[PDB]
Amino acid sequence: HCDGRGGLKLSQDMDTCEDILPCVPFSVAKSVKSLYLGRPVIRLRFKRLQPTRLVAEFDFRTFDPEGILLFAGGHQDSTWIVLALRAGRLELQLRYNGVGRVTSSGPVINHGMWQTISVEELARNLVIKVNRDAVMKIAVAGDLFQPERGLYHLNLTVGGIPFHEKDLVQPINPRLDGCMRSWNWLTVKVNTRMQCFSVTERGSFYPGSGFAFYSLDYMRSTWEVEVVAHIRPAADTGVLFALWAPDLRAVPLSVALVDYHKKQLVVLAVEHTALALMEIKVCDGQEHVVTVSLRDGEATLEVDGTRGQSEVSAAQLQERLAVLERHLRSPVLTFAGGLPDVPVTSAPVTAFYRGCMTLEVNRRLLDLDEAAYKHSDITAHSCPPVEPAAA
Ligand SMILES: [Ca+2]
Repeated sequence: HCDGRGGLKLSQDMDTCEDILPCVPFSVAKSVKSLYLGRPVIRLRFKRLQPTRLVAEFDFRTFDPEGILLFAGGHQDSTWIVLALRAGRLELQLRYNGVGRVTSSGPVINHGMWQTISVEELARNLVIKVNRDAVMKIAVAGDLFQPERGLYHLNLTVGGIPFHEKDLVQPINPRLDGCMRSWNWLTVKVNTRMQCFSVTERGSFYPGSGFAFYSLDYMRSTWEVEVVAHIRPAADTGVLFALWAPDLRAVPLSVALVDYHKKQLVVLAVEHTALALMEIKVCDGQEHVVTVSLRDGEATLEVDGTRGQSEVSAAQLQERLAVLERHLRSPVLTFAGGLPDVPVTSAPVTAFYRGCMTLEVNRRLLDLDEAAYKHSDITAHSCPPVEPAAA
């Protein structure tokens, strides 16, 4: 037993522990002149003498279906607008003198391609454009700028709002894994961490240093566990999915990549017992579909449609599943990409996963922005591409 959580794995004749190194490199290219909205990322204030109307333009890119791009206006009880995304479509929320309205049009925006977005306040209406084409026009009577002393002021936040989401016209989860560039108001501060991947692909990226967890119920067979994971690994060892029983320091169920049977494998387990193993080309840079389904008297593991062989007898399989039932009988936590500090004998693998991954549990796609907790370095709705060879 080595410490996977520590970046070590058993090597060769099981005489020593070795470092878990990446077998597939992912591009690290960052876009210097860009802003990552993940993790308000920026608050601006425009003290303007002489009446004036709001005008703003910027480039935007994302695969994320929901979130807030920006806010503009004054006090939560005054007049303001919020540009957001819901179900992948642009949404404009407005509040003029306390009165709130909300509209959204057919422009699907979360396609991952850069696009120019513009917002302009005309004495008559508010106009929103996508690539020069007007997509929203709402009649309004009021002003976004507000008189203070002898000047006109206006606050603008990027990537979030100055108040709580519960005070919006329509509630929304603000977290937005998206990128901005070429800002033109009427913020270039070099901090690598604030820059976005130069190129993006679909999925969630796990650098291999943390996890995310949820509180999901698997009761009602009287119970059921179904998982579908689309993965593009960077390393041959790591936890993909797992359940944790806190008061027992146990890991009732886990699905992970393991390089020893020495073979590149995916393992399905209940606590320390491997129920099934299935081969997989974990280092060829390709995407693979791993699926698992368990119910009373049944457990199945598949990799790209092919079922793996059972590692236990029919009798002991029923014994293991019986114990699983007892566990699911009490509240457990669901982990993605890693585990908390648990006994090394608790499960076959405890190392953190490294690579791109999408998870669907009990037929429901998991959105990392909805997790009770998500380690800050995990990108919820984007993954860098595998790095191309020189040629
Ligand atoms: Ca989101």
